[PDB]
Amino acid sequence: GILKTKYGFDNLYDTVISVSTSNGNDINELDDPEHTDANDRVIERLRKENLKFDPEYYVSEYMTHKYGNEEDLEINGIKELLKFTPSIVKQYLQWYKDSTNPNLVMPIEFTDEEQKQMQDNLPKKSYLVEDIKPLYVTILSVLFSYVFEQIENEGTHTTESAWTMGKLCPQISFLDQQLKQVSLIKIAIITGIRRALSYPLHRNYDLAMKAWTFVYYILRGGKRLVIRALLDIHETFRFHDVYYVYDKVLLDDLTAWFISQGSENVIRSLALEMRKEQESLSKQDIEFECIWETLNIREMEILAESEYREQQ
Repeated sequence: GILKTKYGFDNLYDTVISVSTSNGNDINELDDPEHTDANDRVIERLRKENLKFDPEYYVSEYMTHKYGNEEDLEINGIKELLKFTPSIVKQYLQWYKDSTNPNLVMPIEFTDEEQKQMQDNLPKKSYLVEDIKPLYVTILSVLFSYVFEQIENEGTHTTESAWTMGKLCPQISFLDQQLKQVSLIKIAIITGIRRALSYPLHRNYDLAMKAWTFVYYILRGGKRLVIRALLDIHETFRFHDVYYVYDKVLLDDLTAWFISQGSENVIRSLALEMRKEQESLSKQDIEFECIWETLNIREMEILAESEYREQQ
């Protein structure tokens, strides 16, 4: 509250987020984006996630998925979403199936449009960044936000796409690259799940886990495939007349830095590490404070199933 703390890529930016909230930036979730230190952003985010989470919404989604009739499933959409494969994932999995050496990174020839985007829309500066770990974690988190949007919209962007991506990415909504109060990869995965169960239209653990599995595939595809995703994200924010501030303060530099300095070996290790962390998780790791008691989401489901069986 008293002093300024910078934010965004390499904590270089200020002013612009505060200005944007007077001009319709509803992605920002910090009460005081210019005067909240990194640890306080985590504390505020965790508090706000517990408040945002709606257990009744969550268990209604769960009950529809598991017990809904054909029409309720169709109206809700969950079954169709869980069958959808975004183009970027599909192109990787096709190449992986057909390759004589599937261990390698996926060859990617950038389209004319992607080339023009890189030439016309990204900063032309050199980068010297001391602390790259938070950047790779940002890539992990923002890929999840992107994949989730791609699934929920069945591959067609809408005017709400930037909001969905911004809300599922703590580095955007809360300018929070720290994530942990005080592994970081595990915390990033859990954070993505908690936010996917609290903010979007479809709030479903299987859907969130599907998105993380697809992030794993994108990372396994390698640097150029990750660039393809980052360019799509950048374009989504760039031509939204409120939300472009997130390109200014984070995604412009994240994308340009990654193109110039991103490591294939780091990306492959990140793919394998995040998959190991993801596979270690269960619903018992996903907890919320509810009206106060701490409950995991499986406990919530069981309690709801019991009430439904009694009503039947």
